[PDB]
Amino acid sequence: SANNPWTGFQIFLSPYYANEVAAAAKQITDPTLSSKAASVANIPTFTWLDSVAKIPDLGTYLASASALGKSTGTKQLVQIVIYDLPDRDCAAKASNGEFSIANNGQANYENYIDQIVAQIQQFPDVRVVAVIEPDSLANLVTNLNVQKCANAKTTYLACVNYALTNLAKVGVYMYMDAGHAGWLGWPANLSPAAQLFTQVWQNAGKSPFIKGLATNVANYNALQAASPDPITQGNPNYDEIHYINALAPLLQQAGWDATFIVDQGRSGVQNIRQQWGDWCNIKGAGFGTRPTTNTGSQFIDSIVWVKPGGECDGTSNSSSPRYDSTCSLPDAAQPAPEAGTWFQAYFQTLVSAANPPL
Repeated sequence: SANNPWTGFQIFLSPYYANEVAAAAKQITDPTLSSKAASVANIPTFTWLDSVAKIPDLGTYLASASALGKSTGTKQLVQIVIYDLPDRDCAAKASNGEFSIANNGQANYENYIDQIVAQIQQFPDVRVVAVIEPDSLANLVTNLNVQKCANAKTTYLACVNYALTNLAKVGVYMYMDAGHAGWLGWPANLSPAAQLFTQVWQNAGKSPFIKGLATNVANYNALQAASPDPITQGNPNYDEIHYINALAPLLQQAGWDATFIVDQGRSGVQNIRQQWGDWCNIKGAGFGTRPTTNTGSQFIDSIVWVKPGGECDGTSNSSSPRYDSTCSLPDAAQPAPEAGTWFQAYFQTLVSAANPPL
């Protein structure tokens, strides 16, 4: 499109990921690998607002970005993930996240959005790009047979609408999560997905700040695979570029010339999964293509690192109340700590297996 949110801006580097990376690199013993690891702190990632507890951090990042821009003559851009729906991750094993539909979850979520908007409003010289709710709307395409998803459908739609509508009022550029090629990219899922995303865009007033969709968030697919990963058999859309090429014209016909961003933060190593749906701490993953607006596609505004590699996807300990058995599969790195916490051995392998090399 004419207006790529990233062009002309310098991305604010997460100091939280930077602190995780610095502490991680000091523990890596090979000096050459340690220095490569430390350099990861210079690679832009998204900050996950996975709880109200993360909102004060957001405020600090906005103010720091504003000052850094003034100190360097640049316009700064802060990258966030909105990730706190009630009954979050409805098709996953075990609940997670602080809000529940049964306990005023939607109202609590809208207060979470209000707190985020109240921060962003204070820093108009900082641009914000937000990924809207990974692992949400995609469930409403394929997973309505999951009763928790069926029962969450109206709440997910209302909450995503509230986020889009209110973040647009403060000029946030937004990409709704849209799964990945092995979820919504199956040819038969493309039209149902387009119909849902278009309805969501319409309900939020077709705001021009709703730029499009984010794909492969927290996943491992190739953007452009050299050959199809065996997990993809039956799906001609075996990588993200095939998925996006197939989906984008359906949105265009609805009057939404949508653009896309694609997570590649853990995509450096292909052909590492036994089944396409295996998502938790996949063993042998490597850091992938660094974020860039040189995307190779008319539809793609940026390759991005949304999920910060090294932060765990979930525990392998079956005694944890947060335990998801996906995190114990033969292709999941084990033992693994609780979701979001640092997984040092996994990070070291992400560095060692980075492609392109660090």
